[PDB]
Amino acid sequence: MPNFFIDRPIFAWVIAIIIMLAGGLAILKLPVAQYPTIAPPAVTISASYPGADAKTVQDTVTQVIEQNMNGIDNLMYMSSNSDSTGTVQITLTFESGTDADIAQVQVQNKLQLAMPLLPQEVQQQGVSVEKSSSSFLMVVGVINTDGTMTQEDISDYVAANMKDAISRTSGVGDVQLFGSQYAMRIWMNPNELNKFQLTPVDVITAIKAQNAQVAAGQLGGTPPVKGQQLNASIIAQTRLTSTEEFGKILLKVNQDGSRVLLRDVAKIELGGENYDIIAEFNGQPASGLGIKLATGANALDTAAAIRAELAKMEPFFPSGLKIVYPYDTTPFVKISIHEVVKTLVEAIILVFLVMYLFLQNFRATLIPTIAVPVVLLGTFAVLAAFGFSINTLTMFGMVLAIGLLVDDAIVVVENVERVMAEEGLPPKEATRKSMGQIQGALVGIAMVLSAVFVPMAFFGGSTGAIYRQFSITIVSAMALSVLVALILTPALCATMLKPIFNRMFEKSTHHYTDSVGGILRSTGRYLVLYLIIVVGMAYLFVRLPSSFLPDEDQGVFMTMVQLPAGATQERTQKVLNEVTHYYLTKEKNNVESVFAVNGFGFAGRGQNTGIAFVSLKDWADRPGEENKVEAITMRATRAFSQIKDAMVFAFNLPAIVELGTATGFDFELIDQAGLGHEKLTQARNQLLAEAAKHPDMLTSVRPNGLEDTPQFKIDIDQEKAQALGVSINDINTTLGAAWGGSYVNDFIDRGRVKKVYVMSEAKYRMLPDDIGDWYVRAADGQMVPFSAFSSSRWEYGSPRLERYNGLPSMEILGQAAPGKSTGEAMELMEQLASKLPTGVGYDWTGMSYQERLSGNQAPSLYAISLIVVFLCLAALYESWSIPFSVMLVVPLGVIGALLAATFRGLTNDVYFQVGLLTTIGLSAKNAILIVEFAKDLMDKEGKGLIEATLDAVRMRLRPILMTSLAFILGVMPLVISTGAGSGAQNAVGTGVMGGMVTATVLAIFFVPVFFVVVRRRF
Amino acid sequence: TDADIAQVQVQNKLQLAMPLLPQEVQQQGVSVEKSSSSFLMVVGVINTDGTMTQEDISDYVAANMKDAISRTSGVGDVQLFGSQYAMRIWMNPNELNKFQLTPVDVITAIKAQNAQVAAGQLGGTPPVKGQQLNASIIAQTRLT
Amino acid sequence: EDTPQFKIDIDQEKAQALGVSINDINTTLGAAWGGSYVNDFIDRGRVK
Amino acid sequence: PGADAKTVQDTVTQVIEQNMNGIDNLMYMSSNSDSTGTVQITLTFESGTDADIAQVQVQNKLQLAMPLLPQEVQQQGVSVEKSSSSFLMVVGVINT
Amino acid sequence: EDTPQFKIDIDQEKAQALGVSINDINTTLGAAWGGSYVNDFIDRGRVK
Amino acid sequence: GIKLATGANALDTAAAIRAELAKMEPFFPSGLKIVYPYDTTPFVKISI
Amino acid sequence: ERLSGNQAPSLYAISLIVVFLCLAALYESWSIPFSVMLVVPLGVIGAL
Repeated sequence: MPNFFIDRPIFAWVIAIIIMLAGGLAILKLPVAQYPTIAPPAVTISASYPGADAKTVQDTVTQVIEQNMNGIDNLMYMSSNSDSTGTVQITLTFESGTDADIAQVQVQNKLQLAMPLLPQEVQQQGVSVEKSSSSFLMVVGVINTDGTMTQEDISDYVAANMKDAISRTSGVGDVQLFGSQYAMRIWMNPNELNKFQLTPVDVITAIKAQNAQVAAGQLGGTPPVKGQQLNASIIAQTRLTSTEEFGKILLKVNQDGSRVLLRDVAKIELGGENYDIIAEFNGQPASGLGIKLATGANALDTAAAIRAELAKMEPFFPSGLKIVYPYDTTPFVKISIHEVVKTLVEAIILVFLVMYLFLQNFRATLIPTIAVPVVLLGTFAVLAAFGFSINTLTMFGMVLAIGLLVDDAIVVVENVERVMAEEGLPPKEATRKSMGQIQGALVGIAMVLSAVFVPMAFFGGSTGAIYRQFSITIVSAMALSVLVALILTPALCATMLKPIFNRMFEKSTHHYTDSVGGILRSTGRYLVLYLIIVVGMAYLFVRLPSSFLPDEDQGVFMTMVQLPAGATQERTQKVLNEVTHYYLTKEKNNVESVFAVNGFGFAGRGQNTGIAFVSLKDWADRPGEENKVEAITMRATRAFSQIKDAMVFAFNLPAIVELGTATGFDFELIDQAGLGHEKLTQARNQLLAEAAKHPDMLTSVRPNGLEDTPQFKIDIDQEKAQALGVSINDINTTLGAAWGGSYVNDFIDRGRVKKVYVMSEAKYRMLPDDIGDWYVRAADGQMVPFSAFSSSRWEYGSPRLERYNGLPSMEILGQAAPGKSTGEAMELMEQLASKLPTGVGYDWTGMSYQERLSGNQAPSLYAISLIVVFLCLAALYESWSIPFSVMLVVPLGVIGALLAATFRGLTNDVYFQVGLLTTIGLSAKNAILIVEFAKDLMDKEGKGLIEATLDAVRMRLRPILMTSLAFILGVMPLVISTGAGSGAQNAVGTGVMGGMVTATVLAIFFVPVFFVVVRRRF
Repeated sequence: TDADIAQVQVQNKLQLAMPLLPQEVQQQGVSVEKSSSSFLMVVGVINTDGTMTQEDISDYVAANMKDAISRTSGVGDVQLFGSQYAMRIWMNPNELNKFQLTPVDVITAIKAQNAQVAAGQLGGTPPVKGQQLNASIIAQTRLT
Repeated sequence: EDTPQFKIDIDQEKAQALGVSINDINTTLGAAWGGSYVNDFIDRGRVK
Repeated sequence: PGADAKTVQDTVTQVIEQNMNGIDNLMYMSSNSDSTGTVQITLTFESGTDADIAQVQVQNKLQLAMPLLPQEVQQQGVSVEKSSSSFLMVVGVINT
Repeated sequence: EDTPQFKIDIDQEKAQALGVSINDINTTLGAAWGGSYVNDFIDRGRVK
Repeated sequence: GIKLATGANALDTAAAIRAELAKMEPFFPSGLKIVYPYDTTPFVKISI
Repeated sequence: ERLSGNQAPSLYAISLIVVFLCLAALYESWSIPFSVMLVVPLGVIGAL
């Protein structure tokens, strides 16, 4: 096939221009993102029943919805949480590859069918079904420095003048609000209700039948009467649109024309729909707007457009209102991708330099300089064929594949040069002879590398996509590389190559051949040495930490504050304020801003939690290892242990926000007999105590829930209520409206529909004794206090009740101890769970579910890959024994990478594994080429298995050294990288360099030995 | 025809007529499912001992077995050969007439005294300045 | 095939004269003879 | 029903229109609300877009706006469906 | 183009003083002018 | 009585159902047992 | 109509490039598909 192109170079140039144009077109139509879709599709039903506890929402909302979630296709599992704030979160996780839209629509259809069974308040609030995806493209905070506007005003302004236009920006899949827009709070005063002989139910009824919209009709409407000449629609009632307009609502007139209005017994104002969460930014009040990227969209773009829109909005803002960005990841991904492109360009330049250093012919060095970029461009086209994007994983896979691209070009060009330098042939004949020499070797190498890399794309689970990205971006690169070795390089070597330090290299080569001959004189020692190397490689591989992905200092981190049970919103403050003060006083030069959010947390949503999104300055302003995120979080968590009130921990965001800590499991106890909640807590405590007796394997085994807290139970005497003439419904409505609020109806503020909330004033619903201030009107206009027909006490109840697959459950988290694989800890956990009281089951969720379901498919995939590689090698050569001489070079390339990983303290993560595979592939390529040359010399020339091998290794030494020096020097910046995004590139570079050094320093002394010892064995 | 799209379209059309149905029909539950006509399989549950009658076995199957099997991928429909437990109030017309009561009164009393009531929280947001307590309030619970 | 059934005519005017209203008549005739799902309850932690 | 164009534009049109933001392959979107109370928020997509997938995308995006809509439309029901813009044929029926 | 419209406004205090509730006035106006849809019936076996 | 969804495979659905039954079996109250009076997929398996 | 008017020149350019490249590949020269690219205006002015 290359011989078809040597005499036909214009065709090769044309079909290379096609590849270049396709790559250029695809670069612009490839999306851009920090990461692909890793987590399996999940749909999160969210419901809100205001004022309820965990038990009420579980019994009336969670169970009803869960019992109607049947008939949905490809459902891995579901887990529901019911909080004491009245919120229900049911997350259904589906199979990987399941269409997210279809799953969401099926879930929402089942929810719509189950809606009539839900309480009226839940239906009024609404139940939202939405897909869960990447955390946030960008968090657009809005602050008011002047302090004139409170947080509610800022949130209302954001909801009015920002969400509508930001959503119109291209690439913005959805937007979220960090606050509650305006909503009219009628603040009931029990003293005036008792005075004016009123009750909250009367207020609710008056507001309902004082603000509604009514259909009216038309003048001259059809059917018309004969002679009609006008037709105008009539208007009857409009919703109130002013505070004093609600103030004038008539509640009662008494008997002497009292004319008591709404404002007499209550305060009418504009406030927030929800007061649970208050957000601040460096102390001053603030708001936010969470932004999510669309499914297909640029990350560098569609984030700069948002900044442009905010800049456009800036002049049209109230005085003192400005925009800040406490969280953004566009600069980080931009810098990482720029570093990757710079690394590729540097690799091309150093290949040019080394190839001129070895081959003094300048015109020969331009052949890869043209060939190498083209393949890269083609790779992008292949991505456009498979619908991939410009991910971090894809660019790092291309970085790893550049080493195979460069040596694939160098080998053929060096062979052409060596042919015309040794035989003095014209460039065309020399190129033809060289392409004849390595005609089938390139195809065999391509098949071997495909068999090595394709099976890694078939791993199942969340980790399957991560491996698939690299597998595709490397297999496509190799498939295009073999073509560009058979197409552009021969034509360039023919039409762009003239006909017709060295001394030290010649002296070393002659000395090298003597060393190889001396080694071949006695091959016994070099086989036991190889066995020792293999044993050491196995020992290092078995004893090595494992990880998912290297956590990187993305420029931000988080601080979590967890006040004890029963803490208030103001107790989280002056503790969340101390964190801000510490960050903006003791770390002024490293921390640019902090975004404190109160009452949000991570385990629950109560008032005793909070989180601060600490955003550091630019990496240019953070010199040294002490100003990095890792070295700052430890100092923060050391300085936060002095707080003896809350429990404050500072940590860094994971590389992937979805799944992390691959060494940890996600065990979950299930109650499969209706034992209850106390018995399930006892079983969980027993399991925790039993697991605390095995510190050698299980470490930090903790529950993922909230322990029981005191609650105020009011029991109403039905007989007393009947005797006193007060209805149970009236009492319940009064209590719920006073102490929990009641979303009554809607109104129109400024052309937007806001809610109208009715709730007691703050000072009258604080202490239990305040219940004595509330009276219920009996049938005969008589007020009875709550102290007459009811009693109250304190009892322990759960603040957050969770269920798994429709059964009560308790989530237990933990990690395997160092030196112990996670699968070795899951078996111990499920052995401990087998001695629990009867009726208590167990199950694995999340990452543990993926690990248990996938099983040990990696050894099977490796076995089938090895079988296919052996078959391809036995095809390329003819004898069944020759392929062993190639398959015995893998440990030589693995041992160096293992040494580098151990010395640098790295971890056996995805990047290290892919780099190990790359080194294995390149070493196998070198062995394939050497043994092919040796076999060809033995066959076509009839040499005696010793001079043939020596000649083959002598003529193969130069390309191997050239490619090793070009590729080691091309990844040195990755190894010595210490800037932004220098944990992923360091991890992917150190292992590759370590493997590649020892895959060529000593493999050149072993492949001839392997070939010789195999040949004189069968 | 694609089954998923057909089900989505027919359910979208059904949602229009859903509000027009009687409240009893809506609260019983209208179900739209894509499934075959013949039974793929039948899983019977029996008791070797005589300690549980037909109702007991049917209730156990409905409560602890039907829910999870109905969610198994590829299962389009599950028909229970029985019915789970429900609080059956067998009225007595003679006794109802003796005390001058009607079934409407019984229904009203059951609705009033078997409700799960949400009663807010102690120290709920927005709190008054200087608050040290925040606990939920338990008004009423469903009978068990 | 066609089957016998019990057609019971409620007289609206006679019901109004007697003082009863035809909402409790229908509610009684339905709840007594055909059952009436009232609300839910919690049996062994499950909604029934 | 009952509300004029101005009233129904802010309570229905202005509530549903902005939610239709992250929908794949959408060229444009035009809504109209008249004094009868009816509204029609059409969504013209890019040519070649799979129609029945865009329909479910619009449906699941609309269901995020139902809580914000007034109760009176809920009993009427919002109908989302693929629509043309011209009559294929008209079948008149007369009485000779 | 823009059309003239008829606006009817009700005095809530006056209506309550005179003994008529808003819940009656609204539905009376709607039924009289808008045309109220009460319920269904059977015409030749079809629900109308 | 379990009926498979349209377009689903019978054999893998039956296998999943049997796996779910095996998972449920340890928590059965003493006395209960599971029988299969209308299993049809064994015929398909035997024919293949 | 506006979209088609906007995208017509790019269509012409890409068609010309494809024809030029395929002719160069087939006829193994760059001057051969350059004496053909000059007769295109002669055939286009006729259509115009």
